[PDB]
Amino acid sequence: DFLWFEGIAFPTMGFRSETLRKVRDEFVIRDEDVIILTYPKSGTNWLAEILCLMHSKGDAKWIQSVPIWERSPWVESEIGYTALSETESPRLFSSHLPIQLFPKSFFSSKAKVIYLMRNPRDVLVSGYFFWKNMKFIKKPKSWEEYFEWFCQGTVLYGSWFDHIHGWMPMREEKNFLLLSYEELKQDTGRTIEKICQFLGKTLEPEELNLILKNSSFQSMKENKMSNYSLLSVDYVVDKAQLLRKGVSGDWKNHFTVAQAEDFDKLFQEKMADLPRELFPWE
Amino acid sequence: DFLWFEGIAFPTMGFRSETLRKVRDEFVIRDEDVIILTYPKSGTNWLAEILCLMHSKGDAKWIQSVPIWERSPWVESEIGYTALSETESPRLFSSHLPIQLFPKSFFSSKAKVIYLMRNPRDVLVSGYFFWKNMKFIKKPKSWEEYFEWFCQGTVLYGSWFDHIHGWMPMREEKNFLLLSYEELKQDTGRTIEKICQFLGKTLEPEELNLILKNSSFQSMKENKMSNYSLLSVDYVVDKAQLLRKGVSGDWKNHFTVAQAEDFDKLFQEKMADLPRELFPWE
Ligand SMILES: C[C@H](CCC(=O)O)[C@H]1CC[C@H]2[C@@H]3CC[C@@H]4C[C@H](O)CC[C@]4(C)[C@H]3CC[C@]12C
Ligand SMILES: C[C@H](CCC(=O)O)[C@H]1CC[C@H]2[C@@H]3CC[C@@H]4C[C@H](O)CC[C@]4(C)[C@H]3CC[C@]12C
Ligand SMILES: Nc1ncnc2c1ncn2[C@@H]1O[C@H](COP(=O)(O)O)[C@@H](OP(=O)(O)O)[C@H]1O
Ligand SMILES: Nc1ncnc2c1ncn2[C@@H]1O[C@H](COP(=O)(O)O)[C@@H](OP(=O)(O)O)[C@H]1O
Repeated sequence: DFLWFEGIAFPTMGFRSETLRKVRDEFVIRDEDVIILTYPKSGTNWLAEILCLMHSKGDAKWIQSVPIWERSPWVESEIGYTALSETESPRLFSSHLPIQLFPKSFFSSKAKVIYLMRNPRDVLVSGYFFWKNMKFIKKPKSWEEYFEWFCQGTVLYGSWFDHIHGWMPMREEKNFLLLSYEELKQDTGRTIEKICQFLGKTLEPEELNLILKNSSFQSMKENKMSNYSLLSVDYVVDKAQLLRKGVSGDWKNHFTVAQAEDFDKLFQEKMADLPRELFPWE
Repeated sequence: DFLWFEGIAFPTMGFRSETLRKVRDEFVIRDEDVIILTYPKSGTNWLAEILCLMHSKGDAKWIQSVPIWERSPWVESEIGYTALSETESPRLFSSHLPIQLFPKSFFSSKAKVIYLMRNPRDVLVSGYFFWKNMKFIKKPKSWEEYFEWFCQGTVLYGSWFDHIHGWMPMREEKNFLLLSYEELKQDTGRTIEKICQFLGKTLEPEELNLILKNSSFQSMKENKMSNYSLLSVDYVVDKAQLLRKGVSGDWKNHFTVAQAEDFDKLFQEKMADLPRELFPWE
């Protein structure tokens, strides 16, 4: 099962309805906050690690000594809700909340949000493999069942189409940056430069080079704090697996031509009201 | 007994020649640092508390839960030197170092330093009473003996006249703010606003009012974290007394007329090569 709150499914561990209500209604957003906004499995941790490394000008001291989920906690989670109000600025944190569930306090604030979007065919695949070792998530019978869950929106954090619809209006706001996992992957340095300019920071060539080096798929895979290897056995069976493949386009190795034709039609029906140029793929 | 390093006396506890060398030669200043530079008793802890409060926008949560010397460590102290390497940006910290002893690394950085200057007659008095409860400082036989030490510069951190001379040439640098205790005391709100503009920050009226409220002499005297009441008894007899009187002009209550005339003569002979408009007394 899931924890159901306002029509959206949430994990059965680490979340409470009472907290999620305070998150929306009471949680105080500071103008100095930097917030990562993802639909789950769109590169959230990648971007957190880039962000932590921009902040230290490439120096890996803190990403190797602090668990990634303390460095950029989930505001909607109990532990993150609680930790953040005790944390001095500048706070970095994450959320997979749809706009209507996001702390109301943000909309009168100057806080900076980075929304990362990803091809949902890739998010679908990424999630499909990830949820398997998680002890507390409802597992699909099959690739085909998960595919149908994903398309219907009856998955952790609701529909991708909905998530995206509801955040996209913000793209015209000065304190909203819209990125894609695709562009981040294609030109990581250019993207990091884009993030600096938005955040009003500069980096010297040497510092950028070291953030490229230290946020690589392999650095992260090898970093105990970042690879999810520290999760309790209360949460997970065997290990990880956050860092699976780390590319765009893996959906083609898993969708059948018939699945692909159906998603195309579904995607085309649901995203008709938004500009096609918004979506890098494909 | 003092620890003597480069012709400058340092406390018998908490300091090492070897560390002090690395402070000058090896300690790395980040462009995100905010540093308070004072000759001891110019108002270091009051500046520290204000800055902490500017950072939290008036919210006293962290000043009441973290010791002031941990919120703003002495870079030259052993504990400070070490703790700061491990601290994430933005770092706030304090120094009483004359320029020639200060991290060389600062001089190629954009780190912002706030120099706080105070009437040395008032500094003399503040130190005179302060040192009495401290177990590890060489104490004077009399008001007169201490007066003589201070004038000669044979006190912790050396001459006030030298300290001041060393740092003044910086007053023209973009990343240097020169303040006095006198102006901070006379118009606190306006001084805080001057620091904001320096540090590139804005505050809402309500936030300023809370910083004014919470950085008051009485708030600080009442705050267990800020008033030295936590100092280990392996450091002090009785308690405190950091929060003594909290005004300028108290030196008149202690200097005999003969001392005032001698000090005037000396101050006039030493500060002649500097513009008098630079010292807002008196
Ligand atoms: C709040 C919990 C403790 C954190 C702490 O101790 O500080 C953490 C530990 C493991 C986390 C889950 C990991 C997998 C999933 C990731 C996906 O992007 C979002 C959902 C997902 C199910 C997480 C939710 C938050 C969990 C349960
Ligand atoms: C390094 C020590 C521990 C700090 C920690 O545990 O983080 C602290 C505790 C008490 C401090 C002294 C207080 C009195 C003096 C004040 C003056 O403005 C500067 C010198 C002075 C002698 C200090 C030096 C640093 C000391 C010894
Ligand atoms: N350094 C990195 N470079 C590229 N992709 C990364 C990465 N670190 C994590 N990812 C990818 O981000 C996805 C997980 O996203 P999230 O952070 O939202 O949970 C996984 O995708 P795949 O399963 O497609 O490999 C993961 O491999
Ligand atoms: N909020 C405040 N307002 C004014 N003065 C303060 C203050 N907090 C501390 N001080 C004063 O600053 C001096 C100590 O400075 P430092 O922190 O540099 O050692 C003491 O001066 P007096 O001895 O004149 O009372 C102390 O009273």
